[PDB]
Amino acid sequence: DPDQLYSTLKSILQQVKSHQSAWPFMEPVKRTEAPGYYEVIRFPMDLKTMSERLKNRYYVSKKLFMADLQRVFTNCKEYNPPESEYYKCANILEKFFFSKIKEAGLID
Ligand SMILES: CC(=O)NCCCC[C@H](N)C(=O)O
Repeated sequence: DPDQLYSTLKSILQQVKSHQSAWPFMEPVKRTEAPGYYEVIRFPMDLKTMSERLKNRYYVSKKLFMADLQRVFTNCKEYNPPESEYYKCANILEKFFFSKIKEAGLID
């Protein structure tokens, strides 16, 4: 059961990371790219951090994994204009994400 979740989550995270719209979210947002970001966004999240958390056995439920990935998207949509490339990527990758969640049969 626990390594069952672990495997599923690792597979899903890896596919999200490989996706072509994942590039904005691969590492923590850099100050040099976004100077006042950490002044606007209280709970930053990215896919590198999510990989470490996964390896650190933090994702003991569906809901913890979903909340971190959802945070990636909602940060991006709070910070960035609606027609920005960053916003478009967020919605594209979110659709991909949900398709892989259904495909896995992942429930709480
Ligand atoms: C994933 C994410 O939201 N990245 C931030 C992109 C920053 C865009 C631009 N340079 C800015 O400072 O608003």
